[PDB]
Amino acid sequence: MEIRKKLVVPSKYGTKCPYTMKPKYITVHNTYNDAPAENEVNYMITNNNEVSFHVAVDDKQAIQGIPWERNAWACGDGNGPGNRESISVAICYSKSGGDRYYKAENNAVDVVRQLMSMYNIPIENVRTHQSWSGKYCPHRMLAEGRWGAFIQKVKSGNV
Amino acid sequence: MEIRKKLVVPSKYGTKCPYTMKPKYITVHNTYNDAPAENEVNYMITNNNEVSFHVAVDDKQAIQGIPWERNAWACGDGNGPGNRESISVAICYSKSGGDRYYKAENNAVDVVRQLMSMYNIPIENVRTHQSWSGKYCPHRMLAEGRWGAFIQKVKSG
Amino acid sequence: MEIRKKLVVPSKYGTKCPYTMKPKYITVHNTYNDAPAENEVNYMITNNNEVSFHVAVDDKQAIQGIPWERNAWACGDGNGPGNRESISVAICYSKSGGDRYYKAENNAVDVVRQLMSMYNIPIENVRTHQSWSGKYCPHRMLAEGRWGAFIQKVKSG
Ligand SMILES: [Zn+2]
Ligand SMILES: [Zn+2]
Ligand SMILES: [Zn+2]
Repeated sequence: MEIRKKLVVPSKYGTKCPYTMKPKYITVHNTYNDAPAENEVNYMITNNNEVSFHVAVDDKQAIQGIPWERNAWACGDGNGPGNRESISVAICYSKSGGDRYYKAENNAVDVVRQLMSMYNIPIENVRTHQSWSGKYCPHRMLAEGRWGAFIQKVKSGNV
Repeated sequence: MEIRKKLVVPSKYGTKCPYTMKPKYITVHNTYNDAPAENEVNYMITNNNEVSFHVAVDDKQAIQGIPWERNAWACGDGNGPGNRESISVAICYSKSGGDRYYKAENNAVDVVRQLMSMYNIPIENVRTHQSWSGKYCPHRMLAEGRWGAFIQKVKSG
Repeated sequence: MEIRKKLVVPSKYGTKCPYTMKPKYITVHNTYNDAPAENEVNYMITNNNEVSFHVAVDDKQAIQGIPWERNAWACGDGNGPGNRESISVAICYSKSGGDRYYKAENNAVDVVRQLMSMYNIPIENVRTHQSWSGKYCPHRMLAEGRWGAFIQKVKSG
């Protein structure tokens, strides 16, 4: 699917994405919220907190807020490989789940595949936020045990 | 056992428990300190740190510092299910362990069971702090491998 | 091998080692850099950052910057057992890796064993940074699953 652009202004780089990056991993997240990707992104590029992610994906679209080759602060691991080498994808509507979320998860499969192809990132380098810092994210994918299936679709699904 | 109330004042909600909450999980901690519940709570409800927990439990009593239906900042998972959907129970005297701590842990079984019954929280929703953010808490229960037995006690009594 | 004592001046202890410590655990890290043990330590002692580790090791030498019997902030567990009860050992060249790092790791096994027999720290008390805070460290070791073999080398020699 087409990944919509809505990057943060270069003037906030020092706050949202100060460092350049050579993508080597893709980190999947759940927002633990029920807001659309546009809202999630818009908020992330407007507030002045050192919190960010590359792309938000909901049941309808994918919107990019941080240049792919600049780091984001979403893996909570300081300057570890999480925040300094991975591209973060945030799946919307996970708080309450429902068709909206499962639809957004399917779109996220698309996004991860494009990113893997785009930066030549292998399937084994597709990770959960939890693998980097220990935080329970993506909470819904973890609690429902959907990670394994998500991975196989990205890996060999014809979607 | 009775859970005494020594709640934070309303004016400090924005810092200690800014959000209403619908209990879905119970998170167990170890304070890594050798102070009684009254001290742990008195300190937590008075200082101005955005750090808090619902109830402290020692070898003698159980004291609640935050309303059960308001979040607490004890899971370090920011705005995740840990800090927004679980009630935090802290077991005292874990720092040195001993009888005082074991008695406190057993009392915690009862407190946890009371919370489960009160908000119909299944046994599978009784979690450790570590499961939410990775911190080594409850340190003593994890170190001495007492979590399994804990769950069983809570399951029966 | 021999560990130098490029220890930070006692005047900076208040930030690198402001707490007396009784060594009970050993935490192994991965610098996530391509700099030698000399520069790592020499750096960690210059800046007045609230970050520090006890000893760094590379394919060449092993250097100590923080007194063994004093705490060091490197496990990111606030004031928990990780930071207040363990000796942090940082292995260099984890970023790029290669012969340097691998040789640096074999050396680290020597440093660990020395610390153990010196402070009677049992093999089960040799942990990763990850076990304390959930952080992915030592990254390369974990990525390559070299930990299980590491603990075995510490046992033997
Ligand atoms: Zn996340
Ligand atoms: Zn805890
Ligand atoms: Zn580390």
